[PDB]
Amino acid sequence: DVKLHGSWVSPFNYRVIWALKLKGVEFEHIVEDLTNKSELLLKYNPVYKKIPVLVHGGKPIAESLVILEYIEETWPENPLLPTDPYERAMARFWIQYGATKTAAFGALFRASGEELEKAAKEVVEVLRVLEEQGLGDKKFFGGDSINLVDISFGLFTCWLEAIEEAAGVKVLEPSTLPRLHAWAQNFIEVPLIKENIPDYDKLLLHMKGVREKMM
Amino acid sequence: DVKLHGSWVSPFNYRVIWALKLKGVEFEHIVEDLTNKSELLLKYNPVYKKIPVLVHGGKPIAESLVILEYIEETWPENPLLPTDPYERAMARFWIQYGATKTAAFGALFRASGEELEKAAKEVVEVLRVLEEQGLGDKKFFGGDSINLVDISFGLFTCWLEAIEEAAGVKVLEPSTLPRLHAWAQNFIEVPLIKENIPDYDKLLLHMKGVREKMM
Ligand SMILES: N[C@@H](CCC(=O)N[C@@H](CS)C(=O)NCC(=O)O)C(=O)O
Ligand SMILES: N[C@@H](CCC(=O)N[C@@H](CS)C(=O)NCC(=O)O)C(=O)O
Repeated sequence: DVKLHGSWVSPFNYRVIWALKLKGVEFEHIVEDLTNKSELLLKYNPVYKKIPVLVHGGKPIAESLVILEYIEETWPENPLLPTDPYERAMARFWIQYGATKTAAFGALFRASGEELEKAAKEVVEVLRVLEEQGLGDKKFFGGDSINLVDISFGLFTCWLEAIEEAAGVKVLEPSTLPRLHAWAQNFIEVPLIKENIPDYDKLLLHMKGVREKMM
Repeated sequence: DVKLHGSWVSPFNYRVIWALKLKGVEFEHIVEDLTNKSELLLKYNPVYKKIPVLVHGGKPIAESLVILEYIEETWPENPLLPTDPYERAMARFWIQYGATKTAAFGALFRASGEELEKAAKEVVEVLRVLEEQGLGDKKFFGGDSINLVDISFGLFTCWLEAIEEAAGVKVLEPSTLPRLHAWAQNFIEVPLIKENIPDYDKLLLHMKGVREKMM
């Protein structure tokens, strides 16, 4: 009844895997080869031709952030958003902030030397705003358990770790971002996340390849 | 009880004016001078330092799309989103598509000659996808009356008209985009929109100035 056109490396696909598993929703995972996109992928997502694409009752939902809100509204038990409208607006605000700033991480795949150091310090500033104004002293962005905001920021854990290793730069460090680094460790230790993340060696090999092709 | 830090020209501010007026919410409009931002603006929106900023019960909400969803959740009567989760996901999908593609309109303020013609045809393609896959044969994106999707696309009416006149290019024409052009006329004729839009001559003079400074 639920299908997910995905991948074993895309952080955007993993957001959807986490939300479905948090809801206890049974689904078929269909791994797409992005060099040979399926007929169903192109039919279901003609606008972007990207994964993830959730298909529920034969009807498709593309874009990870749109899919997450659909899952939250369709399976409302064990909520991943707060009930208060102001708190919900803050969650949407931070999710949107991450989506706009995710482009600044692309410079870690292209820049070198004194330019890559500049890109890394700009990423640290992006993360510091998120840490200071978004996370604060909470264990998770969701408070005492993960919510859609933690899910939207999960790419700053093993995916960012792999990018740091592939590029030879440090971004999310305990000395510079103490609370955000503790959060990244706590997020990765949540059993649902621990049991549903790509193998680090494979992810690192993928990131090295992306940096290789993007110079 | 409700304050809006805004402007008399920003299309993003006008999205919020429309949603508040559709809800019958009383508000104070505080027009910001963006060359001399108020103490309250900088305190309420430290992340972007932009307008609009809604302040409700002394608590601020920045980013027009975040504000629109907050207004819809806070004042749920006379809904601006559908009830069905799949239809709500489609509305969010199209709003997101507009937000990502709004950057392609920036080239109409910078490019000239055979390059500006290229930017205009790329904008027509963006609008054609919206017309064919989003609007379809409905009178409005909201069906028989305007919703958050029409509000999010309202900048493609008099704001885009002013940009076309300032740049000397044509984008939203009846021959090329028949349904979207009829929608733009119908949107502007809705009494709530008609009574709450900037004066066209002032808006055109503003767009000419933006094109002048952005070459
Ligand atoms: N904004 C999209 C981004 C998804 C995305 O970039 N997907 C990539 C995989 S990580 C993709 O499908 N790329 C298509 C390709 O490489 O042709 C979302 O959040 O779902
Ligand atoms: N993404 C924001 C965009 C708002 C925006 O760009 N605001 C402009 C006015 S149209 C602004 O405040 N600019 C600040 C400046 O010029 O310093 C939204 O949707 O609210």
